[PDB]
Amino acid sequence: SGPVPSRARVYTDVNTHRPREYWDYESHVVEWGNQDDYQLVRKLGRGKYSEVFEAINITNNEKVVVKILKPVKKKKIKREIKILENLRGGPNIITLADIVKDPVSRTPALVFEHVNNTDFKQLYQTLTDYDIRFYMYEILKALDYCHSMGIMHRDVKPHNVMIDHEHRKLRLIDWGLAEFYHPGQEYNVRVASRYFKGPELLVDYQMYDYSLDMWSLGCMLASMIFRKEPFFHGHDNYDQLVRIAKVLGTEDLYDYIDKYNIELDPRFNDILGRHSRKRWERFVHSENQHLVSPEALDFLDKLLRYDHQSRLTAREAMEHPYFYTVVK
Amino acid sequence: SGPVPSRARVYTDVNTHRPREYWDYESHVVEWGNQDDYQLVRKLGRGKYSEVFEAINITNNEKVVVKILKPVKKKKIKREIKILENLRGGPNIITLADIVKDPVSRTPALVFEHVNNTDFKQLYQTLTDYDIRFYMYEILKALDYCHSMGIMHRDVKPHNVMIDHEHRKLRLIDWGLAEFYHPGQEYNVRVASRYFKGPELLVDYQMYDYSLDMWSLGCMLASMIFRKEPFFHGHDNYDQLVRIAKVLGTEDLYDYIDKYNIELDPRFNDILGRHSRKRWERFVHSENQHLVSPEALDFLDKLLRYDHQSRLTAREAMEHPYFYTVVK
Ligand SMILES: CC(C)n1c2c(c3c1-c1c(Br)c(Br)c(Br)c(Br)c1C3=O)C(=O)CCC2
Ligand SMILES: CC(C)n1c2c(c3c1-c1c(Br)c(Br)c(Br)c(Br)c1C3=O)C(=O)CCC2
Repeated sequence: SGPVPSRARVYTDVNTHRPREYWDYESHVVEWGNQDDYQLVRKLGRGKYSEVFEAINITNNEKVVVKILKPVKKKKIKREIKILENLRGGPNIITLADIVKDPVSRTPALVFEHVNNTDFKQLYQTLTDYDIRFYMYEILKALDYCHSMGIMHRDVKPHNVMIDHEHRKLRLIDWGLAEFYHPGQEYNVRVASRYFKGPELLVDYQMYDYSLDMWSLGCMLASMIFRKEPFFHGHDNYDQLVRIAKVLGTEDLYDYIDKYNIELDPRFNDILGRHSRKRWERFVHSENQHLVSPEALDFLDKLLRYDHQSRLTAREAMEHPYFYTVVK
Repeated sequence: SGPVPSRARVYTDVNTHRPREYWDYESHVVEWGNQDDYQLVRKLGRGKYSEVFEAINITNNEKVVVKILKPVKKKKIKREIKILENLRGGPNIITLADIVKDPVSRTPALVFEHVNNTDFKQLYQTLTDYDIRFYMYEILKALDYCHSMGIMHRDVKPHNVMIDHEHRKLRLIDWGLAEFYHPGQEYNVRVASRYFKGPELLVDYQMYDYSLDMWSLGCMLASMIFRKEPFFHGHDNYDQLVRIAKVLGTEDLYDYIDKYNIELDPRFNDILGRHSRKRWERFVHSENQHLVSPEALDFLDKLLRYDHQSRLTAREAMEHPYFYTVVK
């Protein structure tokens, strides 16, 4: 019969009511800046798609971050540029300041506002209960904004959340995997990092939506309150779904694949098995108990659902009791 | 009430005093040459509307430039051909030598005189004050001629000015966006590159005229005397008008839209803000001061006005003190 279709329960048609130019990024024309305006100071890191440098805008002596792209389809570059320009000025969205043409790689280089990030492997160990609530709220601001603008990030994870902790400042970065949501569109399921892939990606259900990001957020939250980073630590995609099922239980998983008539890859047969849904109390211990509370567990439970349609929206999440004190 | 109409203050009726055939390009019949007269030597570049090749005319062994056109309405090809033929032989106008059509693919190719251009990214950094005055004067010759022939270029920018610096030769090229001026005609505002769009284009005032080109010229001049390319560096069309208003001030802008009863797009409301008119001295520094003079600033100020009717004409511009030494 084929899989049952699905639609986002919020922001479903926002791109259809936009002018064509907003989401038809293949027709976007890039206006290049002057690359001699920037001198590279030092390398900050390397990724699958890019190399990242701290640089100086010599016209005004301002610090910037330059992401020199590795070779990829021009269509994906246009997509990332168009999404960054659509989202510019939104709450906690990284600001694209310029686009130049690297003299060495002859590839594009994206210039971004600078952020003085504290590395998460050292930050998350020091975060208090209130810090986790605060930064979760900031991330939710960014996510609700981009979802309301018809865009899903599809790569939410700690490495893509820059935090200047001294100033309580947060930026959601790396939009190279983001896409425009259109109702009925089938998307590539090979997105996001393995530890943060939603079950819809792991069972190969292509008609997903904004709710994918929410699953990733839950994973992050799980790793923060239980002090286990990453929380679902699978060795591959199959073992990733297995690790998830050992916590969430197999009954809801099979109900999920039955509801959407999903054809389960045969390889799962001999590895999913039968697993009960566990209570979160089994992950609590003396070193993490100060971060775990009834409110946090209720919120986490409402994020980590197999059925993408049953997960909280970003706005619903922002209205949860877990955040009352942050809301002031 | 609607917008207040406008007319060019010079060359207003030149096309109406012409035979219909001069400006009625929709009825133009193309005189085709033989495509086998030309052999392509090498590719020189790629554009939005065309690909550009160096080629050899084998009947007379002469070097030429071939612009193979991408798919476009036949009426626009007729327009470009008719304008090129009307302007052929004019001062510093590129010469159209032939028009051919691949007998198999049926795609059209325009053949042009060859010019040994030095790319502006390397030329403009080496230009002296006198060089800038000289080449501005040459561009003004071309512009006054085409305006006097009832034609506005609508795409003036460095990429469309070919300069053979060894021979002090200059050609204004790429007339694919040019149009005939008719009093009372409303034109498409989606013309020119972002950084060179006049305010009339950005506020959607359709009854513009030759003076549009003058705004573009001012932009070029600014970037050359201040060594700042582009001068108005907007992120999009809206932010482009914002960049302009941060230099020329918002008060003259609102006086402009009041004079012509222009309906401002509501989105400008939250981005234009309040800005004072800046003095040009803020763009002068140790690396460009040898190119900036009182005469240059006076001329520039008289080019970059919101009100298109208050900008210098090409001839008035040619009579400015900035050019006395060039006039000899
Ligand atoms: C972890 C760090 C080295 N980093 C990486 C990336 C990016 C960064 C980074 C930092 Br730090 C800052 Br601050 C800003 Br602002 C911006 Br934008 C970025 C960015 O895009 C990748 O895209 C992949 C490789 C890792
Ligand atoms: C920058 C260069 C490669 N170039 C481009 C174009 C054109 C040229 C060019 C050159 Br050089 C010369 Br010499 C002559 Br003569 C003429 Br006519 C042209 C011309 O029309 C485009 O139209 C768009 C793509 C870039």
